[PDB]
Formats: sequence, structure tokens, C-alpha cells
Amino acid sequence: CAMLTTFNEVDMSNIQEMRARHKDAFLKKHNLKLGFMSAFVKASAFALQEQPVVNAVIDDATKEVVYRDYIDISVAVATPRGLVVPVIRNVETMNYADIERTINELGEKARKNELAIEDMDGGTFTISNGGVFGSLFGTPIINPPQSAILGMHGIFDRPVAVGGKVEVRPMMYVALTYDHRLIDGREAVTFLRKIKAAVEDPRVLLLDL
Amino acid sequence: CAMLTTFNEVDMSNIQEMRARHKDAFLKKHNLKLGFMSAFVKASAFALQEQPVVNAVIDDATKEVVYRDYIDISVAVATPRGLVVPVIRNVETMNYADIERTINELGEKARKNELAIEDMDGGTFTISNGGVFGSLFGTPIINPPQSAILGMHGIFDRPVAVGGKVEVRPMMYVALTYDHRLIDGREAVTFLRKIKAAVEDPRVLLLDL
Amino acid sequence: AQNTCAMLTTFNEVDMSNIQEMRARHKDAFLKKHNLKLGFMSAFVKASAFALQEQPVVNAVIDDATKEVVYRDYIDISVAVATPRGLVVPVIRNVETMNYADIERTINELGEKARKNELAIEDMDGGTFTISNGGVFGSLFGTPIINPPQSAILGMHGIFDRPVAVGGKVEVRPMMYVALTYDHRLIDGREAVTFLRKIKAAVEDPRVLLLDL
Amino acid sequence: AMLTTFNEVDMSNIQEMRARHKDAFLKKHNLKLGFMSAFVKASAFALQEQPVVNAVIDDATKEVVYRDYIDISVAVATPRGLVVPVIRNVETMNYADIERTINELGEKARKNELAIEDMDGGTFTISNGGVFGSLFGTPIINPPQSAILGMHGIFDRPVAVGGKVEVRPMMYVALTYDHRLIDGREAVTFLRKIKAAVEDPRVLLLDL
Amino acid sequence: QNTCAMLTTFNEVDMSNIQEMRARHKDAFLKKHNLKLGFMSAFVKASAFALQEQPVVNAVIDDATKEVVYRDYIDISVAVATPRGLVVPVIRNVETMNYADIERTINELGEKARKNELAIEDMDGGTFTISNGGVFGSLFGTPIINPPQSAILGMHGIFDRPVAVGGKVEVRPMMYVALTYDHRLIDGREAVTFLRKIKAAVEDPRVLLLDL
Repeated sequence: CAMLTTFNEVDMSNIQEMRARHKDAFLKKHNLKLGFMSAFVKASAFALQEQPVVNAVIDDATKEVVYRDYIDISVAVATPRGLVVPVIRNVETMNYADIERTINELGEKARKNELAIEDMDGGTFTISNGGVFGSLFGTPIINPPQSAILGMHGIFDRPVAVGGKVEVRPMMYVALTYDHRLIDGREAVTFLRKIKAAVEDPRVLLLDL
Repeated sequence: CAMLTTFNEVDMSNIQEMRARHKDAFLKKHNLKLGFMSAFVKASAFALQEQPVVNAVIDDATKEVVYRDYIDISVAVATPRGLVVPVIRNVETMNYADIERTINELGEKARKNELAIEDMDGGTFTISNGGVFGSLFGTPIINPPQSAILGMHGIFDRPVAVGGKVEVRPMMYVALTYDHRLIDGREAVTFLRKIKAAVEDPRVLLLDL
Repeated sequence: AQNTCAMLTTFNEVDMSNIQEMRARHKDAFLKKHNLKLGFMSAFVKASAFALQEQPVVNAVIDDATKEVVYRDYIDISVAVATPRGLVVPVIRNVETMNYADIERTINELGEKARKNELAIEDMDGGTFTISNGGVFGSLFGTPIINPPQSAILGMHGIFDRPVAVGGKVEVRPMMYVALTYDHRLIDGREAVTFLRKIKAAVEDPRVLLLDL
Repeated sequence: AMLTTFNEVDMSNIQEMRARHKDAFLKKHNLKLGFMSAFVKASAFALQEQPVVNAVIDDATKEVVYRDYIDISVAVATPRGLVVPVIRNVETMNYADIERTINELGEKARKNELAIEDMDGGTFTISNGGVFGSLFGTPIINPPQSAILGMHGIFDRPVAVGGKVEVRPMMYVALTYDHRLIDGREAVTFLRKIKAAVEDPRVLLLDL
Repeated sequence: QNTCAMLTTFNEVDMSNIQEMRARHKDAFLKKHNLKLGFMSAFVKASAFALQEQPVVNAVIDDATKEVVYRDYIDISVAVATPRGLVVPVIRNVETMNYADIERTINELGEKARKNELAIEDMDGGTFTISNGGVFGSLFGTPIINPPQSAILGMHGIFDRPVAVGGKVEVRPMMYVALTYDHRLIDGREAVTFLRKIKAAVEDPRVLLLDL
């Protein structure tokens, strides 16, 4: 076991304003609640596209890097009974209108206990959300056999310096645990920073920066 | 022939913001510059996706409405010898970066004039960027065999009303000339409204309203 | 359309301060008295009737078979309804008598009939003037399609808050563009411009209808 | 095994108490008031709320042993090194008794006359790393317990309370817990309960 | 994090003085000594004078089967880490106690170009006491490192961010950095780690306790 964790801060204001502006029409059309988790899942998929090493795995049996091209992100909808990780498959071709549908169905499966065995294995990324309980920032545990996991924590209003001026903005601490045997610090730090950039400004997803 | 025209106005404040913040990154990553045209092409593609009637064309030989799953926008490119209307195919599977790259390669082909006819046929929707030459608004001419075209114009700073206040915002007119036989009043204005919405904030495209 | 016939659509802006403020401070009594609704449809229809009375040429239709102008007298405003199955255009006859309330009653009746798909072919055609609505779907302005054999059509669009200079100072006022697609073969530029300006004057200040100006 | 999660506590009520009740303690109990007792009692309240954090995995026979007694193993600094005495049955003591036990353990520790029966049997550890001046960090779980709450320095830091920026005495609180017994949500709610109890001592009275 | 007793403790460092130092003296170094002022020359020095008092960090756990007796080394040698594209190596300064800030940067920079051209001899990487993880590349918040064995302790490089802070009970936005230090619990006490964390962050904002 070798878990290396890097933290970073994500400005939550842009996506909250987008939700407040577009929640009504989105709920009217797709019958879904607009949430901040779809933005994070899409950003994770995008950053995984840019940096495929985070998507790979090293087989301890043969000591060789095993690259994966398909992107599957497992979300944590952990039931009061215990921790459960439903898997979203092929997230690289979904928008914000999707993902929300998929997480809703997977949560429904978890509540009604149709979460079969195959729905929690074969994931390439994990987006465990411990912020629904108000955690400031903590270090999650790498889910085997995956090589990374992104931890989303609670949103709180803290003063942040913007252009030399103190402003109160809603900010999220985000964690990323990686195995240094495969991912070096440069790669994981860049990956987390790029996730932060994609969540902070959703237009880069359209610009492909 | 039987062409009707309807108008609206688009506020390019988010497009201006995203071209004020994401030019250095776009140039460093793609060796290419960012422009207004990609936003309008993507907005037209999204509107045609969510309203397949305008995407369809009535063939005069058999008087049949013909639907097409694919979308290919006939963007006009400026050349010293004469205006040309090439076609960029499958607009539904590309982001702003891909639109910019195909428009740049099309322009660099047109400058030295190696454009074959294979890149000029098969049009579904035409956009004429008349903003290079200062134009307030006016009725554009369609390029058949397609049904309706969207005519862009120049972007001028004009005073508008946002919450009762008067501020100067970069705002331009849009005209959608449509074949009145197939498209009636409601879709001819809803199409333009959706284009307006997707250009005012690109986050609608990502959120898929 | 464009080349098929003579459109020559003319445009004007109509402020909605008077009508909107009136309905804002007159709607409860109307709901307690007739019980339907209160809208600007009745105001625009009656203003069109007034302007059509003042300018009888726009009421007259041409007869291409004989090249004879037919000076129709009864005002037959044919309004449009944005039904789920596209759009339908019923008709209202003898508009001059109704003031605001009877036009509103006929509008409500015809809308309920169209929603129920009971609009008979009788009260569907034969109008002398048409009014379209591209206002429910907010459109800044557009070119209306002339409904034949009628000779003109009103194409009012949505109402937007825009900064408008009144007395040298910029103040935000509820504006809206209105279009008129006439027939240049019969109506000149002067007549169509005067028509649009008279409708603008009769909607900007409804007391003109009482004053007959 | 070891895994940690962090949070922050606004230490405004405790400093106000120490400001308004230091002389009353000095002249009624002959001991010095401190913010140790607030955290010990908050930890006791959280342990009583969640018995899972008070449990232990026995590697001898792979069993989950529950303990009814609550014992916080406070850390006492000595020149010879680091000695950790265990204060017993914390449920039945208020701030005064916690302070008395801490003073007694300090007096007995400085004299090198703390016996082996006073080291063992602990069920929860608290490591005050703030006497040296740390911002935050990771504590280690001393065997055979299951969690440790480490405190850090109390630093005046600007916080957005009510939408305005003000300088307030805040410290970072972290607990390191094993994942084989305590889940992530349990640890987060445990730390938040400690935060609530220290931030508002009247919660301990209201039992919520 | 388990590995071998790999806890971590965190702190912050004030870098208003150093950038104030560098905003006035950059031209002098370029003229007299032809090299540029960086950050590591302050952190590599702050660590070195933090080790000359408490040499338990210089101690390593060696002999047969590891834990037998301390091995105190009277020499200080800091292993700064520099990034290539060919995997980050850790270059190392020898007998660096007796040499000042400039000799720390001349040694660093010319030795940086010494590995930009792959002119490397393995004799220049012997197992010395201590590594200072040089992470001044990628603008992020708080890392955990992995004490580059056999080294016993480890330093971080975190990044300067404009952060609102309370200076003298007043809010004064300054651009700040965080730091951690990853200590092997075995024969390295928790309390002594905070003291060296503080002083490696005290000799940094007030550069003149190096003279005291």
C-alpha cells in the first residue's frame, strides 16, 4: 500500500450561478435536479482524456503498465448500510444532461438494492463525495485496482484574494490520491489542477484546452 | 422566391469574456486563434439537433420532406477573388476547437485556391458572417438546395436594459431567412431564440437545455 | 413573399407603458366583471379597426381577375392562435362596434374553440385584415406573410424593456416593434406609413379612439 | 489502515470562558483553566454518540470488541520524552474534574513516579500538537486503539461568518481512523460533533 | 502513507520578505555573478541551519537489519529535486554547511545545466543525509512526499497564492505558501518535528536569523 494525496481549491461560484440560472428549465425539461456532481464527473472525464496515465494501471503480477482507453467513472452513493460505488460507463461522450440521469438511476438502484456485482467493478476513476456530510478536506483511499480517486468535500464560504482584494466566495477543497509507483507528482498535480480549471470554468470543456 | 425573414439580437458578453481569457491557452495548445464563428456554428448545430424540421429540406422533384440525421453547416469564407460557401460536415460531433481547426484549414485552402468541389457540396444550413464589413441588419439570400439560412452581422456596442438599468453591451442582430412553405412562424422564431440562447452562454450547449 | 408578391414590409415601435400600466391597475375589476382576462390583443385589434376606418384603401382588396379595387366596408379582423398543431387563423366580424370587452370575449371564445378543435370552416376566412402574433415566442421583429386574398397584415411581436430617449433623457420603457406587410400594387408608401403611425398612435394612447384623431 | 480527515473549529466561546472564569477557577479550585477540558468533554460526548469509534479490532481472534468505559489518553510533555497518561471514566466528570485529573497527572509525571498501571487500558487518544505550534497534520494511532484526535495551534485567521470577513481564533482538528472499523461518514460526523460541542459548550448540556 | 512510519505535518511560511528581497537585488546578482535569484536558495538554506542544532534528522537508522543504533553525521547535505522530462532526479549538494546563499545557487544552477545535457556520473549521487523535495513547478496546494530512502525526513515545495490573512489583528492579503515535513516516527519524535517545521518556516520570512 502506497497512497500519495494532493489537495487543491476549486472556486464553486461559477457552477453555482449556472445552476441557479438554469435549474428551472433543466428540471422542466429533463425532470432532473441540477447538481454540482455532473460538472465534476465531466471535468474528471475531460482531464482523464488529456492525461491517460491516470487512466492506466500497473499489474503487480507482471510489473507492466496496463493502459485503458475507455473512461468509466465510479461514483460514491454510499448507503447508510455501507459504502457502494456504482459505475458510469463511457462518460467521455456524455453531457451535463446525461451523467445526471445515470447517477440518478444508479442511486435508485442502490436504494432499491438492484446494484449487481458487475456494477461496482471495472471502474477507471472514482469520484467519492464526502462533502454531503460537511467535511473540510480529507484523504480518501485508493480504490483497487484503480490508480486514482478524486475526493469532493463540502462547500463553504471563505475569504479569497481576487486581484489583491478580499472577497467571500464559495470554495471547495478537492483531493486526489495517487500511487507514486505509476503516477509521479507532476502528472497528478497537473491532473487535479486541470480538473479544477474545468469545474471552475465549464467553457474550457467546449474549448478543449 | 417564398422566403420570409425574422430577426433577434444576441448579447456577446460571455463570448467576449471567453475570448478575453482563453486566447493565450488556445494559441499555445492549438496554434490557432479563437473567433465568434465557432459559437454560432455550434449554436446552429444544436438548434438543428433539437428541431429537425429546419434541418430537413423539401425536394421539389417529388414534394417530399427529407430528414437528415447529419448536420453540415455552409460557412462562407472571405477570399479576394470571390466569396465561397464551403461545407463543414458532421457539426454535431465537434467542439469549438474542431470547428476552428476545420475553418482555418478551409481558409488556408481557399487562400491558395486548392478547394475541390467535394468540399463544397452537400449543404443543410448556411451561415454568412457579414460582420467583417460593418452591417447593421438585413435579409440574407439562401444558398439552395437547403431551406433556411442564418445571417450574422456586425457587433456594435449599444445600450440595453438589464434589470431596469442602462448599460452598453456588445450586441448584434441575427436574421433567419426561412422557406415559409416548410417552416411556419413558431419554429422560425424558436430556432432563432435557441441560437440566441446558445450564443449568449455556451454553458447551455454543455448542459443540453 | 419577397419576389412572389409585393411585401415592402414597414415597421414601427409602439411603447406599451400606457396599456401595460392600465392593465396592471385595471385587471382585477375586469376579472370581477366579465371574468375572462385582460390583454393587449383587444387594444391592438380595436386600434387596427380605427386605422382601417381612417384609411379605407387598406381595407379594399384588389381583384386580379378584373384589376378592380373592391372597397370592402365591414372590418373583419382575422386573428391567429398558436395551437399545438401549428397555427390556425379564425376571424372576427364587425370590429368597429366592439370596444375592448367584446373583442376580448371573442378572442377567449375562439382560443378555447381552437384548443378544442371545433373551429368551423365558416368563421375561418373572409377577413379584411389579419393580425399575427410572434410575441408569445419573443421575436424582436420579422416580416409577416400576407394572408390572401386580404391586402395587408399586422405582425406585432414581443414586448421588451429597452432604453428609449424621452425628452432628451434615456429611460427604460416597454417597447415593441410592429410590422405591416401591405401590397405596393394598391397601397402606396404614404398610405402604409400613415396606417402604421395611426395604429401606433391608437395603441400608445387609447383615448385617441374616443377622440377620433 | 490509517486514514485522516480534517476540519476547523472556531475557538471563540472557549477563549471567552477562559477570560471570564480564570480567576473564579483559581480561587475556587487552585488550578488553571485551559481549553484541554473542552476538547476532552467534546470527545467524550462524541464517543457516547457513536460507540463505533469506541470499538477495537482484536487481531488475536478477529473480533470487534465494544468498550463501555470512555478513557481519553491525553499527552503530557516531559523532558525525558513523551508520556501519555490515560484519564479514566470521562463520562462522569465535568470540566473541573478533567482539569483536576490533568493537573494530578502532570504533577506525578514530572516526578518520574507514574507507574505502569497508568499507561494502559486507553480507548481514545488526544494529541495536543498545538503547544508546539503546528498548523495541521497527521497524528498516529497508538495501539491498540482505533482513532486519535489531534489538535493544533490556535491561530487568528480570517473567516467568512455571516458573509463578512473577520479575524477569529480558529484551529484545525484532525482525527486519524482505521478504515477496517470506522467508515468515512462516521468519522466525518464524529469530527463535526466534536466541532459542534467545542464551538458551543451548551450543546453538551442540551445533549444534541 | 503506511510504508514505514510516514506521518506528515503541515505549516505555512511568509514570503513577503523574500520577494521584497528579490525585487531589489535581482540586478545586482546578474551583474556581479551572472545567475538569477530563485526560491530554493532560501528554503535549502532554511533547512540547513535548521539541522545544525537538532541533528537527530541527520541521523539515519542503519547497521545490520536496520534498527540497531543511531548514525549521526556531522555533515549536512541537502538533496534538491529538479524536474526533467526524463523522470525527476534528485541532485545533491556536498559539504553545504559552510557555504552561503550564492554558493547554494551557483552550485544549483550550473549543476542544473549539468543534468540538462545528461553529463551525469553516479559518484555525484551518494547516499547523504537529507532531501529537500523541490516541487516549485506546478502551482498547487499540499503534497505528501515519500522520504527518498535512505533519507529520514522530507521537505515540500508548495506555491505562492494571494491569501487573505490576519496580520496584527488586521486583514492584509499577502501571497503565502504551505509546507509539510514527512517524518519517520521510528527514532524521530513528533514534537521535535514541529520545532524544525516552525524554524524552517521562521528563518525563511525573517532571513536574518541566519546571521543570529
